[PDB]
Amino acid sequence: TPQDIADRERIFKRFDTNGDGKISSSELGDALKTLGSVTPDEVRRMMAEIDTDGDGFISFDEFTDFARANRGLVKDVSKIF
Amino acid sequence: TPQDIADRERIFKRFDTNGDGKISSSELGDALKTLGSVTPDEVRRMMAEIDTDGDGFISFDEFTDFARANRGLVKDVSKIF
Ligand SMILES: [Ca+2]
Ligand SMILES: [Ca+2]
Ligand SMILES: [Ca+2]
Ligand SMILES: [Ca+2]
Repeated sequence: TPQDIADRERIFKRFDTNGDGKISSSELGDALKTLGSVTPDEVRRMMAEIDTDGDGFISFDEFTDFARANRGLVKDVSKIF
Repeated sequence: TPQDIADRERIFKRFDTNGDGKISSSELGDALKTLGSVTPDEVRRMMAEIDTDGDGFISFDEFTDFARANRGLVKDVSKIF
């Protein structure tokens, strides 16, 4: 969980572009937006994190395993986006 | 419950643009790329989910509450950011 802190502290600091310790609406929107330009290497890295078996596809079971671990995925992503 | 699956399946099927029942690396990238056009309303609704106290900002505490519950998203996102 020191890794849990590090990654969390890391993402927060990157979203909080003005460094005032909090994320504004504009900051959140700016962060989300930088994915319209998600790099090829970055996509490959995320793919490897969810495609557990490394067969080159995310199966429904692999997606479910991810979703069960991140319940604030589907509720938020499914509904909003 | 039937709605919980119905929801998960709805996101999975939205990502699976060629309909082969699996999500490929290019499909994952396309899904991530839709965040480049996130709308003001969508941002507001994600703020509503994470900004619990309604002050219009996401505190590090508020972010932490979200991240504890979505550890995998956060690990993974943390490499793009
Ligand atoms: Ca800020
Ligand atoms: Ca797989
Ligand atoms: Ca597919
Ligand atoms: Ca707040």
